[PDB]
Amino acid sequence: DNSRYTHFLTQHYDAKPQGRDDRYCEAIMRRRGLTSPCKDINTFIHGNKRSIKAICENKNGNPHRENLRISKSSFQVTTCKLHGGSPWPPCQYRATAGFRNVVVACENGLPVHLDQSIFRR
Repeated sequence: DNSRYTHFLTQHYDAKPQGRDDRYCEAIMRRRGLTSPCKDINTFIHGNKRSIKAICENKNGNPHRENLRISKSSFQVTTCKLHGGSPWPPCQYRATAGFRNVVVACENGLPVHLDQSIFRR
């Protein structure tokens, strides 16, 4: 029904990651099917699904710019940035762990888009 929310979880949610190093990013980017062609930058949010959904309402979200929402709470995140010249696999990634609020778009109370711009660096 809300398959864009499914896509969001697939691309942008990893509940309990462990060690969030380069080899983490390389494995998860492959497993979530984000490596043909290699996604240039991708952030996974960690922790509770409830907290993420809550960004779609006043509970854990504020309106942001045009059509976006921004979280009140800070999340543990890991950003996977592609390195090398090639857009095609194998896809080597550098991992950047973080802890901050996130920017999403919501539809019908569910996140369907992560704004990756805030993780570029």
